[PDB]
Amino acid sequence: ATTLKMGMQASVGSVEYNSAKMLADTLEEMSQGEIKLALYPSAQLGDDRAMLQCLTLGDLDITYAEFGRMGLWIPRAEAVMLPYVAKDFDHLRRMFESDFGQGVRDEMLQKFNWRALDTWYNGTAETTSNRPLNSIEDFKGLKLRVPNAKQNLNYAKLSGASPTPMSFSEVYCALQTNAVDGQENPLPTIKTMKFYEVQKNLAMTHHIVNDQMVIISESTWQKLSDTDKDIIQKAVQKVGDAHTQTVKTQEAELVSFFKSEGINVTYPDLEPFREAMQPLYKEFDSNIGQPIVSKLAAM
Repeated sequence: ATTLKMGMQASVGSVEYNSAKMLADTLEEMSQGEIKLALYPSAQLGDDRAMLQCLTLGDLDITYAEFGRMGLWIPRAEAVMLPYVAKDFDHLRRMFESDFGQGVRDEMLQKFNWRALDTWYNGTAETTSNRPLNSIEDFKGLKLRVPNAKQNLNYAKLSGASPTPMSFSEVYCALQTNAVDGQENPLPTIKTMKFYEVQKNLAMTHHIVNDQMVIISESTWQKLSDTDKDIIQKAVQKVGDAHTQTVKTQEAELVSFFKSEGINVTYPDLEPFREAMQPLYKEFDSNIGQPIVSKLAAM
């Protein structure tokens, strides 16, 4: 038999974990038990940077990474996680599949032994607050908690809010006492962190569209037979379709859940937000020296 090892930061019960278990079941079935998958959840083998390194060394076979997460290693890949560049997951897939994406993936493979097999939708970030955000104009004066992450601050700063750095474990409290007026994160995190208990409004700002790439060790890849390569590729794409639909379904259920909790859900016009990001887009392209963001946004 062939037993592959898959590591992930996501804990048990998450969509990312449930899809990996589905992947495990699909590989076993399609190969009649010749290919097995062992799962190491909850970052038990280290964080994403550590697990990606083990793939480079061939000590771990598969892990998750966001397309934009490649920016730590390949600066231009950060373009895809700049706020408002990707309108939705389909748009993000075109970026992944484009010549730009193909260029990024070739570099991932050549330098780091990372073979990106697929991209799976993993949610879109939204904005909660203690007062309704009906338009961009309402961000003025908003004490907005963002993580210590470049692109989240830029969303906050260029939106007209007042970015208010703060460690993630303190946020529930800061929201309760209005020390901070709001925060931004994907819908599953808002539920998991119980942020809906201390925020009366949710704005569907759709400011960051997330994915998860499924990455295989090239050392592992090159030892597999041609047929086993085909089984893995087809299993990953099949599970990916299911994962994307699950996340989409879960997103609709979560807004309905929060609304059923009394949350006021707003849908501000997003074009003024996209326009407001052009300073960031121009700085990124000027600093990097190529018109990447403009091409991606129209792709």
